[PDB]
Amino acid sequence: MMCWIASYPKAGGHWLRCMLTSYVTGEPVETWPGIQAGVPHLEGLLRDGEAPSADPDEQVLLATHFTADRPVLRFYRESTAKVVCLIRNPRDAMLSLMRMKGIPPEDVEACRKIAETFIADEGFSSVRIWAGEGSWPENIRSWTDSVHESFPNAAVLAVRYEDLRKDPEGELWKVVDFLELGGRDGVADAVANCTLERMREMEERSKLLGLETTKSLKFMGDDIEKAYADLLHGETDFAHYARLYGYA
Amino acid sequence: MMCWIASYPKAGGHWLRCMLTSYVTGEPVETWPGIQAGVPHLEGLLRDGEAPSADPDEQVLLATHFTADRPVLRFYRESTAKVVCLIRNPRDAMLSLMRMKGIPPEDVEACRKIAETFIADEGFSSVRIWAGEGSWPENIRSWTDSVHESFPNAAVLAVRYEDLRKDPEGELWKVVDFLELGGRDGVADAVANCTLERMREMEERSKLLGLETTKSLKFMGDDIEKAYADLLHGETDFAHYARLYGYA
Ligand SMILES: Nc1ncnc2c1ncn2[C@@H]1O[C@H](COP(=O)(O)O)[C@@H](OP(=O)(O)O)[C@H]1O
Ligand SMILES: Nc1ncnc2c1ncn2[C@@H]1O[C@H](COP(=O)(O)O)[C@@H](OP(=O)(O)O)[C@H]1O
Repeated sequence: MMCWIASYPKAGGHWLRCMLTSYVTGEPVETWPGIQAGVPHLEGLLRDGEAPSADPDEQVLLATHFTADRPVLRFYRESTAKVVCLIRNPRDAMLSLMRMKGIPPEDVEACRKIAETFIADEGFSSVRIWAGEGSWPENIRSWTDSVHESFPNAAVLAVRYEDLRKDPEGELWKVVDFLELGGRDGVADAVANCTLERMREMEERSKLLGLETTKSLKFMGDDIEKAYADLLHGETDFAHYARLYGYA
Repeated sequence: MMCWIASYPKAGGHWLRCMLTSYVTGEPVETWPGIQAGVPHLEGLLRDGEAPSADPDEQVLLATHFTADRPVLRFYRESTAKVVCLIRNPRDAMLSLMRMKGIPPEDVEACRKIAETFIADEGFSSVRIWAGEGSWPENIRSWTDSVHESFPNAAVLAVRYEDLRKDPEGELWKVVDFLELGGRDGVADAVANCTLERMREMEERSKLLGLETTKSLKFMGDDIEKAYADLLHGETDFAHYARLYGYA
């Protein structure tokens, strides 16, 4: 059966794909593309026209930011067994885009714009970079409560970025355990292999070799703060999920 | 049954997708995304997780630069009925990349590099922009002589960019006819709707609306000319196909 590491953009997908990869190898991650090798990002494979077999006879780990109901995933309708659903504070993802796009904390105009757009979009829908990811809630809902509308044989484990941070080895082991990947000894090591430090290192090595790669809201605030809290406490699905996952 | 407009990159794919679209509508192409609507580029749909049904009961036009044997296309193995295979002078595609990437005819260093790479790659394989397209010959071979290795029920029509230029209405009608799309009256109009002029117009209108978008070898020459002719007359498959399609 087939398994998805599903995550909205910026939720820490690379990080967790890193750990899972190193846990399966038990060997560190020597090279940035090593991550795409271990837990392929679906979008990456489709870009070069790869597309893994529907119903493998042995367990397979894939990752994606697609919402769970994008047509392309329909090929995996019956074979999808399990889904780790990686979630992080929507406030932080928004801040994340900002660092991402360039933009120091100062250029308010720049950032105010992105934040207002984020807010009316309830997530990244207007951002050219990703596609078929939906709004934060759309995406999460799709991989969780309504997961069975796309993958009827599917069990799901939600994991919060924030929880992985507080305690990487406990949380990861929960994912390992869930995925039936093995022991717990591997977990300690695997965690270590993928550290802000390691990841930055592992990253720029490969960049240099010529290889393929990639606070809070006070500043800019007063009213961009007001618009957020107003959305973060509405009757919408964004607010629902922010409440449910302790971003409230 | 299902139909592919297959073309290496730079062979004039947009242009022909334009005409085919306007022939089916009989209405001009009002808007640049109108092209993706009429004859969707496969890669585009996969990027947002669309992916059209294997075996439609009614005829369907798709386009791609993938080589015909990329895994992803395997879903269309039995349903693929027909394949228009758009080809142009490999010399011109190389020149095309150059205009594409920026680069005025002068910056020899810039262009010499790209050309030498093109030559050792026999086409665009090292260029980040496209993926799973193969080298020129790899690609063409895959959609033509070996087409049945991927799509066993498939008939193919090759059409040269150069021929479409010399005579757009005759050549297009050949594609129309082949594809069993209808008359010949439509052809005259359709041709007109998509003209270097029209296409540039249709293009920048949409850019401005905030919409999604996109000689010979003497200069730089003497030796980059020698390297080319040497390849263009080798025992390789590139030279084979250059010979076969009158680029010889
Ligand atoms: N080894 C690691 N440990 C913890 N967090 C990491 C990490 N590697 C990357 N991250 C953070 O995870 C986010 C990447 O998101 P994704 O991989 O889902 O696109 C980034 O958020 P920030 O840029 O806000 O810190 C990144 O900094
Ligand atoms: N309406 C039209 N008629 C003829 N040629 C066109 C056209 N629109 C675009 N082209 C040419 O077709 C090529 C586009 O390639 P593709 O669409 O396969 O990527 C470009 O080659 P040049 O840039 O060398 O002229 C482009 O200029």
